[PDB]
Amino acid sequence: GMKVAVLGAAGGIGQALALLLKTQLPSGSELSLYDIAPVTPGVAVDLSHIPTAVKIKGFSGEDATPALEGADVVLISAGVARKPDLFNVNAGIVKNLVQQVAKTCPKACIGIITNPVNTTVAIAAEVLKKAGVYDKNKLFGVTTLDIIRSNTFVAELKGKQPGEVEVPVIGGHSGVTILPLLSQVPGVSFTEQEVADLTKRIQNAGTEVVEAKAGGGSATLSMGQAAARFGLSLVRALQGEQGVVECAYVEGDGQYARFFSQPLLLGKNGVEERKSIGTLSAFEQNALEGMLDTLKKDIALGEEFVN
Amino acid sequence: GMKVAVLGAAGGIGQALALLLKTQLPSGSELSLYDIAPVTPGVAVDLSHIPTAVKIKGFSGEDATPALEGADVVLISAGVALFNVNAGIVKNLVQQVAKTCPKACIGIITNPVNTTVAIAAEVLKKAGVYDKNKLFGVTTLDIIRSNTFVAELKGKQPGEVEVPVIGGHSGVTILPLLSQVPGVSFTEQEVADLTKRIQNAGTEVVEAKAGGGSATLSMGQAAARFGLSLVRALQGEQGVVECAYVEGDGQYARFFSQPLLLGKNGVEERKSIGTLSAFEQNALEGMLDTLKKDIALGEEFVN
Repeated sequence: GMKVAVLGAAGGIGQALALLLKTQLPSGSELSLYDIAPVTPGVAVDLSHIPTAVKIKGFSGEDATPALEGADVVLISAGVARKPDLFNVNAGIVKNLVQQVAKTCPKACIGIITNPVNTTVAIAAEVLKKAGVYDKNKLFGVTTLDIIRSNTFVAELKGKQPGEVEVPVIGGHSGVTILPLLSQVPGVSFTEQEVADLTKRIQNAGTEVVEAKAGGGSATLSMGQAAARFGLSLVRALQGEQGVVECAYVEGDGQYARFFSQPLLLGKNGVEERKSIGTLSAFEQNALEGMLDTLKKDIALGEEFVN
Repeated sequence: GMKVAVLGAAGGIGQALALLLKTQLPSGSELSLYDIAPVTPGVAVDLSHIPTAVKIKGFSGEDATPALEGADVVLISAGVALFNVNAGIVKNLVQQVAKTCPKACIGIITNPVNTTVAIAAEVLKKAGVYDKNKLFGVTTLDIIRSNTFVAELKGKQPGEVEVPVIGGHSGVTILPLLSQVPGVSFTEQEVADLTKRIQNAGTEVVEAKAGGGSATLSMGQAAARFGLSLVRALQGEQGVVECAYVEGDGQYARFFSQPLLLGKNGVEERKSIGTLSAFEQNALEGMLDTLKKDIALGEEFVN
């Protein structure tokens, strides 16, 4: 059966992700949880009492190898969560875990959730290259939280059903690199003021969470849901479902930057097709040009950490 | 347009329950979160970014009223996941239910359920609003554990196994009716071993967590299953059956968990526990005194 490993499973994001995967992965799947914290085997035992046909086991300590054996998908959510310096703490965590993936399940698809995604995916790529196992079609920066936020905010503004709205989001995963393509939402039109306001809201949405928590936490549950949506889409594609499309941050043709988020057709090899970003409005063209320097610097930060 | 209030929403159980309800309640539902923890408004904002047609708002401070206004279902998962701590919390919150949404269905998740449901009933009776068809001790975790363990032992698909569980929610008061699992027979030894495992399954989790926590995610899932079943029945679905701990006819104890047909006013019919095996009959007789003491503890706390 299809095996998914979650590295970082003891944190708030990882536990939410693990709950959603235990309850939504296809029958016959396997789920392995890993984190440093010794609670992790018991997080898995907790989830193992839920009557779905998903086998689940958990592991703790310094070695992620037993969770990674036979993994088809590896989701990495370890490290410090973003609360809108992060590179300073998470860079080594990502490098250590991707080194273990490269040794144990180098053919797995790898979803990097750990932030800053724009940089940590570049770290992962250079680690995999140094190990001689890098497959650009199998390494993803998980940007899905930007998409599900965009869907929610567009649906609310325009009175649509939220589950029926799908906004393409391109670029990167932080600040001005997040570009929602509002001009492409079918059946919906936006004034230029609505576009500027919605784009700013999407680019700063995590601050709504932090402020409403009075500084006491981050957006853990919606990040778990976004990561679960991405992981479940990847599993559906790896099992042969057709037409599975997700935006994610991947190494592409390099037209805008070495790594860039765009709509992807997924398949049994990971990325099946990098789809065109399409026709952009004047606002979107300016936003795209405006964040290229930032995105390239984010990428170089990760490349230079390894090399 | 059903509205569900979760009291205790900032804890581990509450956040898992809230995530599952935000993603699974019918389109057009409303979800309110309340917890004295100051993070709670932001737990709701976090969940509000998920694109489902479920309006969600969170509330803190001492006043649960804004979360309870218009609520059709109130799930209480507040407190420590001990008795004197949780007893006062349940009394406080059920008082607020009594004053704000006295016709809501109330699901008590806060443990010890055998006792905290009795506290809730006595609070509601004092306020003059009690409806024994609308107060439930949520025992669903015992059922989904039983389903998991039976399916593994017998090589069944876990989602196709449903085990009735009767009695109470702790220790020897948990009685899984393995004799009633359709298409499956168990040896005497299998019954003994499965019953012991089900009665002590929480300790499995505590020990595997190296003493660093309790069952939170499976309790969230069990509470979500119960809450979603209740919402379905309140919206007119026929044939929705769940085991839960309720004030019934008193044949065995004042409060007792048995299969319930749910409906538009909460309990529609308290179903018979059926025919019991010799093992099940002895287990039922053996825990009645414990269950009655659990109930009296809750009654005395209020009275």
